[PDB]
Amino acid sequence: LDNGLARTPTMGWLHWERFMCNLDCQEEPDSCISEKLFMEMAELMVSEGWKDAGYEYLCIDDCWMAPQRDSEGRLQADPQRFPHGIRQLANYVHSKGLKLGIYADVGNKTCAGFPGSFGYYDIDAQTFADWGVDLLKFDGCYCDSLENLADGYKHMSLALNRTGRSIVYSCEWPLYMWPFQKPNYTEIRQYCNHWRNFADIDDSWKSIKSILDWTSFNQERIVDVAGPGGWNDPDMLVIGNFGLSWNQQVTQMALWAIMAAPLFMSNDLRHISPQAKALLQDKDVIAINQDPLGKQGYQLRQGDNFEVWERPLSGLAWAVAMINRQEIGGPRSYTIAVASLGKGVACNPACFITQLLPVKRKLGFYEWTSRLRSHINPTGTVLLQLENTMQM
Amino acid sequence: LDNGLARTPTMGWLHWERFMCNLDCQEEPDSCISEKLFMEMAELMVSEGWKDAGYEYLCIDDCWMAPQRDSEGRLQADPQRFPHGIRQLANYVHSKGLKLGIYADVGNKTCAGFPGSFGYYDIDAQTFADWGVDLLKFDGCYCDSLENLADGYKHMSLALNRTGRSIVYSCEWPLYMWPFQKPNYTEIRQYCNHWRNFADIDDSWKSIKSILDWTSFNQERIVDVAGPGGWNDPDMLVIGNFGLSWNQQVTQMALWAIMAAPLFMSNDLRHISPQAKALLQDKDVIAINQDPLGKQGYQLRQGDNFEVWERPLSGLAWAVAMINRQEIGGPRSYTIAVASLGKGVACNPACFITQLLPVKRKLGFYEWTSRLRSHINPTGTVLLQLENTM
Ligand SMILES: *[C@@H]1O[C@H](CO)[C@@H](O[C@@H]2O[C@H](CO)[C@@H](O[C@@H]3O[C@H](CO)[C@@H](O)[C@H](O[C@H]4O[C@H](CO)[C@@H](O)[C@H](O)[C@@H]4O)[C@@H]3O)[C@H](O)[C@H]2NC(C)=O)[C@H](O)[C@H]1NC(C)=O
Ligand SMILES: *[C@@H]1O[C@H](CO)[C@@H](O[C@@H]2O[C@H](CO)[C@@H](O[C@@H]3O[C@H](CO)[C@@H](O)[C@H](O[C@H]4O[C@H](CO)[C@@H](O)[C@H](O)[C@@H]4O)[C@@H]3O)[C@H](O)[C@H]2NC(C)=O)[C@H](O)[C@H]1NC(C)=O
Ligand SMILES: *[C@@H]1O[C@H](CO)[C@@H](O[C@@H]2O[C@H](CO)[C@@H](O)[C@H](O)[C@H]2NC(C)=O)[C@H](O)[C@H]1NC(C)=O
Ligand SMILES: *[C@@H]1O[C@H](CO)[C@@H](O)[C@H](O)[C@H]1NC(C)=O
Ligand SMILES: *[C@@H]1O[C@H](CO)[C@@H](O)[C@H](O)[C@H]1NC(C)=O
Ligand SMILES: CN1[C@H](CO)[C@H](O)[C@H](O)[C@H]1CO
Ligand SMILES: CN1[C@H](CO)[C@H](O)[C@H](O)[C@H]1CO
Repeated sequence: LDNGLARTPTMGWLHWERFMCNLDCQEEPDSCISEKLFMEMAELMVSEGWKDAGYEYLCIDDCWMAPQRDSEGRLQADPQRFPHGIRQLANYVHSKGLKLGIYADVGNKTCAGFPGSFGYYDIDAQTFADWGVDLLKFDGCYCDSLENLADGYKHMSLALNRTGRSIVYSCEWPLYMWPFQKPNYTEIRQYCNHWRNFADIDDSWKSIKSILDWTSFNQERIVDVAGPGGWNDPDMLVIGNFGLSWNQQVTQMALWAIMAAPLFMSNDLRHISPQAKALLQDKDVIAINQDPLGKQGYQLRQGDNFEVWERPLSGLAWAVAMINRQEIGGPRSYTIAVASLGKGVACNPACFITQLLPVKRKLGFYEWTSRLRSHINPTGTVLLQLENTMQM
Repeated sequence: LDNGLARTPTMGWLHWERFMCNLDCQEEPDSCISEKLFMEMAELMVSEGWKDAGYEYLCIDDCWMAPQRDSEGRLQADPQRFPHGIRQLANYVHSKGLKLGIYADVGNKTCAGFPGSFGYYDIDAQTFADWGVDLLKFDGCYCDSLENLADGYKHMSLALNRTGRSIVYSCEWPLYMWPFQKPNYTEIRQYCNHWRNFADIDDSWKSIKSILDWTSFNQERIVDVAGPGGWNDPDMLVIGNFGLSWNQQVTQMALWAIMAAPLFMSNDLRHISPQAKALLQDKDVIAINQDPLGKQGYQLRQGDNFEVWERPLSGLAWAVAMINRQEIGGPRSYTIAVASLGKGVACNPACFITQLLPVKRKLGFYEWTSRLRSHINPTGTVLLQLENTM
């Protein structure tokens, strides 16, 4: 989408995976979807260094709406859980230096059953803009036809444009096309800043594996589509929650960097380990994800329960990720000729190699003919950065 | 098995899950299966508090053997990887106040292809006794009939007895029989100190779930046969390795205590986090596992992606575990009438309840009328101990 936005993948926080559609503020007040949750989350985004690291968008997902539109046919926030309204929330979020994301649905209802946007595309776009919304995630439930789906996504893109407000447009269009026909990603890219391709992540290594395997299986179809202004969205970061081991968290962070994924954390910033916070705030890995060239990486090799992925970076640099998919035993040795990496460009005539994950350590100069040897933990990833050089 | 051993579930360390059949001492000298690996583990078991916590059996799994028997037809350890031989390693381990476990196979080869014990059961038992072995894990590969399987497990049990040395006898008899015939656990218990029931564990939450689900599905057949001298073995503890989140590690420790499982760690004692060490050494949870009554716990309830398990303990106490199997969202609320716990006696007229996992915290007195409410992390477990006030 050519709106000047998302020139690097968008970074922020989105409530869905960790908080879902919890409406019971009486018995579960700390996890119900409420304006207080987002206000406190904004405070922590500032005070715990998230904003500084690049996480700028504080995003509301489904279940913020009142059950029905107001007298003027406009959407309203739930009166009990959002009594002060979205415009006041956005004012608060902006006063913290952050940006506010909201959610809506292309069809007659949101996936959780709340008012849908079909018939109100321009009204809803203008409403969000008046409120100060800076990002829209547009879901695909309750759409009567493929034609409705595509028309609605295009219409909402145009209607947001007409407001004159800069609004990141996050689409689930390709995901909801798969029951019927395969997506045309040139069109989607025309209308969307990023798009969900695959099933929702949950708090499990099984889910990470499913997402990565779908992505690498489909990579000839999606990798080259991505670039500044339009990204593939493999769904939220779930680091900091409950179901991933440390090595599985490292794998998610590394591979979302490789994939030029939007980085939307879905966790509870009020209750997050120092290890998870340091990984999510890792400056060198975020710099890979945010590389200005904006070319998505890919799976280079797979075999013997190993994977090698790589991503071309600005200035003849490359990121390389090695995944050990064997889920038994200990760290496994993996060796590769550096000439096989980065299309034989990364280390011609030499490269300086820095390991970034699981721990940061300089590995040194590797000439074009040399071999790189690593050990990778089960379900873990070694992430390396290669800097092309003439020196040594 | 009435040999006076395994009166509580055996506790120790077993190389297989973490170190497997790594024979490459040239390129991986610190991880290959060798005498040096077991000496290093023995030293740390003493110096890092594992033995004090109760972990006593340092166990060798498959791939210790030389490719062939010796001139006299006996098993021998690999001459390069075990240059001083098993008897000498057992001497060292005994000098640390520990016990040594070894591995053999009822069939013609071990699962990894080394010499099997079929046709050599008495020689092999006497060899192990002469070496000072304290425990035998007896695998089931390369056995061509259910009759040979059964007769081999019984024959080795008897041959061990006949040596006169006390040797814990760990069998895989049910696991290898189950595809073809339902095992008779009364008979198995007669011949074995503990027995593997289900597929090998690996370093994954998926494996833990599979083991728990098989155990609760089969619990009417296996729970009552367990007790002092004879335990169900749901396989190694893999806490401290790579594949489990903290809450999944908590779930494994809590449920292996509920199940009166043997506690064979398979990890790298040289490289283990302080938090994994503290969980594996948790005195209150080990005390539940090691409860002298030796009554195996069981699944009480399942529904809404929660499970409740409980275990009766000595002196009117009970342990209760609540598992959250929903793998999305946040800590999820579960409540249960305490009159539903411990068959209705745990908290009649009242009980004091202490949470042990994920953190220790006294919850207070609960009357017979009360309800217990808790939030359980996704894939995590809350483990409680209830003491009747009477
Ligand atoms: C509504 O839609 C219209 C188009 O459909 C959209 O305007 C388009 O997008 C951007 C607006 O920022 C324009 O692209 C810029 O064009 C100028 C003209 O030369 C360039 O100098 C700009 O380059 C800078 O920014 C780029 C990032 O966008 C960098 O890559 C670059 O290196 C420079 O730093 C940039 O290309 C584009 O020309 C228009 N197209 C039109 C007007 O036809 C508009 O923004 C949308 N409105 C809203 C509110 O979303
Ligand atoms: C070979 O097989 C035989 C037959 O199965 C086996 O003999 C059994 O040994 C056990 C333990 O040595 C005996 O059980 C003991 O019986 C005596 C009876 O005098 C009891 O005093 C023992 O009590 C122990 O536990 C008490 C609490 O329960 C404690 O006070 C104390 O710690 C006691 O040690 C215990 O119940 C069993 O009677 C015999 N059975 C027969 C038929 O002899 C033998 O051990 C096996 N040998 C080898 C080398 O495996
Ligand atoms: C399971 O095995 C046990 C022992 O092999 C059987 O129990 C024995 O049965 C005989 C005759 O019925 C008795 O004389 C023994 O005293 C029993 N031993 C014990 C320890 O109880 C049992 O019958 C077998 N069950 C099945 C279903 O085959
Ligand atoms: C996809 O859509 C774009 C824009 O409408 C169009 O130019 C392109 O030809 C389409 N691709 C196919 C295969 O139809
Ligand atoms: C071992 O091999 C012999 C020779 O083929 C065979 O007769 C015997 O049944 C085998 N034993 C087992 C337990 O498979
Ligand atoms: C079902 N919706 C949910 C809101 O109800 C989340 O936004 C999810 O990402 C989407 C499915 O893709
Ligand atoms: C295949 N063997 C392996 C040794 O080869 C491990 O002992 C495993 O526990 C058993 C199967 O249950």
